Amino acid sequence: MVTTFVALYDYESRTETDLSFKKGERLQIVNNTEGDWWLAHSLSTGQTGYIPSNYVAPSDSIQAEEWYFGKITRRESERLLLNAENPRGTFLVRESETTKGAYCLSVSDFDNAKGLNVKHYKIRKLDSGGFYITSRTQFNSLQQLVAYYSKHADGLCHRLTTVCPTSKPQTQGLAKDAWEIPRESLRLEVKLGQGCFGEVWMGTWNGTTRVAIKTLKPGTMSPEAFLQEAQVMKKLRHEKLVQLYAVVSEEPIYIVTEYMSKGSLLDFLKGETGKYLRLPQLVDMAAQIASGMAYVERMNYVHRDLRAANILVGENLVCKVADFGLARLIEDNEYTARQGAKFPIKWTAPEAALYGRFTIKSDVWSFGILLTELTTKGRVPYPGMVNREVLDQVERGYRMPCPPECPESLHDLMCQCWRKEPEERPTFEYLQAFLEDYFTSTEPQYQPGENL
Ligand SMILES: CN1CCN(Cc2ccc(C(=O)Nc3cccc(Nc4nccc(-c5cccnc5)n4)c3)cc2)CC1
Repeated sequence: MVTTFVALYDYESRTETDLSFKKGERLQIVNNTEGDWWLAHSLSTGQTGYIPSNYVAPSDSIQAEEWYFGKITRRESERLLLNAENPRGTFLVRESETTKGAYCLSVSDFDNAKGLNVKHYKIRKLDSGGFYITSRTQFNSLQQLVAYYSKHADGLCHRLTTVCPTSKPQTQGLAKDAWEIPRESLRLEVKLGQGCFGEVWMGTWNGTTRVAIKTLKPGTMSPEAFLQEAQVMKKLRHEKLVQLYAVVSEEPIYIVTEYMSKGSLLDFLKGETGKYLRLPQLVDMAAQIASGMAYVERMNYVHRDLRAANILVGENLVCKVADFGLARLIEDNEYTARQGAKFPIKWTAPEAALYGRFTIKSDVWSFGILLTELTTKGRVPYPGMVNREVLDQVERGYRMPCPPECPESLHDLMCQCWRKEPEERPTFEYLQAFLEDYFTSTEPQYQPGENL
């Protein structure tokens, strides 16, 4: 059907105007003139958006079939079919190397004594239009031949089970949306920092707006992985979260956000202003962070990297949640976490660190640890304890004690955040209200000392 295409691979949406689809999905594309990105409309979901043109095939063509591998050699088909995880009966169809115009069905098999091997069955074509492996069983299409042998082996080594898996190709360039800006609209002014994955600058946007510009060093993480952070920030908008302004999706990749003039909360606490802060100021900062996290909570997201180093500060003790580089929408299943997500370990709840169960409740644990950073003015959690020993201690019941000059009621709040069972930890909704009302509802007799 001309203008109908079939997806060869899965594609996940990563902008506001691209289209998610699954392999085998049928899509209308009425202008396939060119570019590497085509406007498509799904005949399954009725959704419209842009798709990578190398991920689809015309619906008429044999190339639309997932099991059709075209012109590959006998030996290359074997290499693909002998993948360690393929079930017995994994298969593909390809051109025959030995008979012009014929095809070949190649199938993974298993010898109980000798192990994995591949069998090949030549598919010949008649003048009548038929296809066959054996003369007695003919079909009008490769599709019907495959369908039949997926029901019964009928002479083959095994019934056809699984279509041979293969590598998904990269898209040609990244999908872009209305957050994209021309790089000429930016001037880099002051370099704020740098690390293994790039740099952060203070700059100006459109000649008028002060911004922070996070840059990706090429050859480190993928542009897609880097921009996951911007994808999250397009959806999460709140006064106590750092705001996304724009992206530049060609190398070097930029993420452009609002600029927070005082830098990280950790450095702010350790610096000269920390000496002049007392409990009311620190609790107010905690409440602001809790308000941001209560929004993240309501929106069904998880941050996964909450700590004072990832809060940013402005004038007048304004605090905002930042660094959404690990943040995720919560899904009702498990996933294999990256080895790096659990670090730094002193902020990570045991069930997140041990089993990869990162939830809003593991963010609550991290918030409790953040409360210790506030009340000690930036001391490292678990002082005297090396990173390698922390998990075992916490698992066995060890909790940090009440910091000097910290009211017992605030340490009791920290301890609730560190409950062994995640469900027994408070919500950020509760934490925000508690901290906002602290000096009227909880400590109405408070008087400052020299530190808190
Ligand atoms: C161990 N690790 C090694 C690599 N290193 C890189 C680094 C170091 C310092 C800063 C900093 O002081 N930033 C700073 C200073 C003054 C103001 C701001 N303001 C600001 N405003 C908005 C966004 C951002 C920002 C910061 C970091 C990442 N992305 C956005 N920063 C930032 C930023 C990045 C971090 C530590």
